[PDB]
Amino acid sequence: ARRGALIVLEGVDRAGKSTQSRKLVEALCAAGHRAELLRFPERSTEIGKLLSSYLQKKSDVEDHSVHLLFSANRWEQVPLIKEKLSQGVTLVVDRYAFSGVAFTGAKENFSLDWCKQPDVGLPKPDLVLFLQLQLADAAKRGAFGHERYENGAFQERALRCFHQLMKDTTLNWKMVDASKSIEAVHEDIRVLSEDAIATATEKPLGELWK
Amino acid sequence: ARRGALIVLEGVDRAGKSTQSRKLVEALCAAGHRAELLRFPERSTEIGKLLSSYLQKKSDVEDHSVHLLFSANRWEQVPLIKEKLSQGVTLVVDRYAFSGVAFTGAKENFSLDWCKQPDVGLPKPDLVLFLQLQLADAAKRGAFGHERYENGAFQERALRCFHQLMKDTTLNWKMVDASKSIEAVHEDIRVLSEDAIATATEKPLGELWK
Ligand SMILES: Nc1ncnc2c1ncn2[C@@H]1O[C@H](COP(=O)(O)OP(=O)(O)NP(=O)(O)O)[C@@H](O)[C@H]1O
Ligand SMILES: Nc1ncnc2c1ncn2[C@@H]1O[C@H](COP(=O)(O)OP(=O)(O)NP(=O)(O)O)[C@@H](O)[C@H]1O
Ligand SMILES: Cc1cn([C@H]2C[C@H](O)[C@@H](COP(=O)(O)O)O2)c(=O)[nH]c1=O
Ligand SMILES: Cc1cn([C@H]2C[C@H](O)[C@@H](COP(=O)(O)O)O2)c(=O)[nH]c1=O
Ligand SMILES: [Mg+2]
Ligand SMILES: [Mg+2]
Ligand SMILES: [Mg+2]
Repeated sequence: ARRGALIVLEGVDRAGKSTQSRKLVEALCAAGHRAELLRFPERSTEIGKLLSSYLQKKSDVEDHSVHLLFSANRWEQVPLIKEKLSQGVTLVVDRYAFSGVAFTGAKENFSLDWCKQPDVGLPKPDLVLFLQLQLADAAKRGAFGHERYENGAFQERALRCFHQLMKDTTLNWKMVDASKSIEAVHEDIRVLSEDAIATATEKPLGELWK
Repeated sequence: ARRGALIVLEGVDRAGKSTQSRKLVEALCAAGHRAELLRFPERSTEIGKLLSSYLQKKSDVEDHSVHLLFSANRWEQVPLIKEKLSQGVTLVVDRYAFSGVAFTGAKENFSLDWCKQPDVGLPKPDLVLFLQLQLADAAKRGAFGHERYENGAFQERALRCFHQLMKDTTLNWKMVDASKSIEAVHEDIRVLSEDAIATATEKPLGELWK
């Protein structure tokens, strides 16, 4: 019985990850697929609540601890992810382990190797879309929030980390020109996604970074 | 200004870790040292509360997630640990990263390498005491609780993992014959501890597993 695809959307802030993740699930379902949306962090769980308070600057959390909470927040959803994929449901995920590594890896004294480890073994995405946008016109997309990491210097360091992760050819990375209209970007993403659902799925679900 | 020593007590269950950790701090303070007690998990924090509920079987937690919460529970205390040691306070710690690895490593499909990673970089103990006791007479020490992991089969697997970690000569492991009286075991531990406080401290605090 045909498994669903695990599709992740990544990108710096204001690239369009959440808008395109919502539109993608809508379109896939309208075209007869079974598809559902997930996002990380998943702020509804106990761990998710700690992460939400940290990101809102309502609480401070030691940098290594918070990194591990972001990873645990993904692991607590692994039984659900595997169940849905095995049932033939494609999952569209707004941020995943790559944001986990890029954001902590932007802090001083955090190696990419250490940042990756907690997430080693997670379900491996069949397609990782990276929504590219000059940090500049991304900045044309309204302005910064009061949330953690919402500043230019930090975003640039995270962006450097994302390009280090893209050197990883064990992963099906696809660059998306997120500077176009919402509808144009959506169509690029939708076509890539239909190909992965069909093809990428002929092989068993993989394990990330192993 | 002379730093304090980081002393950890490890062992299977009912070996005497908590009794000897309390007696050690008492004795050191009576002999003029500045020493304080710590334990892991530290159940008072938000993460600690999640761990306490899991161990009491009041809640179920995905195995990878709970492993990462145990590690984050140590990291959230690192600023305090470093501050106390730099102030000349010796810290006696009832369980540490070694229990973290041995307990998750006893579960199926968990490699010691993956289990170790989250804790790579923690403050490195200057002395790791391992309280040895036949799992048998340990069993003479009353009986099992209703808490998680409190069964013979699981304890044996954890014990095998502890012996794998002892092959690590980057660490100052000392075996303690925990089958003797509380006072006799205490005296062995106290003498080893005084030596580490004096000597082990001439070098800067190290980083675990790196
Ligand atoms: N292609 C686009 N052109 C112009 N504006 C866009 C485009 N895509 C999204 N936006 C707008 O830009 C803002 C950010 O979009 P959103 O999809 O929330 O980004 P995001 O990548 O999830 N940001 P964040 O979660 O903060 O990193 C919203 O007001 C969107 O309406
Ligand atoms: N040397 C000893 N001889 C006999 N009983 C002992 C000895 N040391 C401790 N005990 C008793 O054995 C029980 C377990 O001691 P305790 O110090 O709490 O062990 P622990 O190693 O912290 N156990 P756990 O935390 O469950 O792995 C207590 O009732 C102690 O009084
Ligand atoms: C998933 C994830 C996100 N992040 C960040 C990126 C964003 O600042 C934030 C999520 O913001 P959002 O929930 O408003 O989209 O958390 C991490 O630092 N680590 C992670 O593992
Ligand atoms: C510190 C630590 C303990 N443990 C276990 C060993 C014990 O079962 C338990 C602590 O029990 P206790 O708080 O009653 O001493 O948690 C882990 O599994 N991982 C860890 O990182
Ligand atoms: Mg978003
Ligand atoms: Mg104890
Ligand atoms: Mg490694």
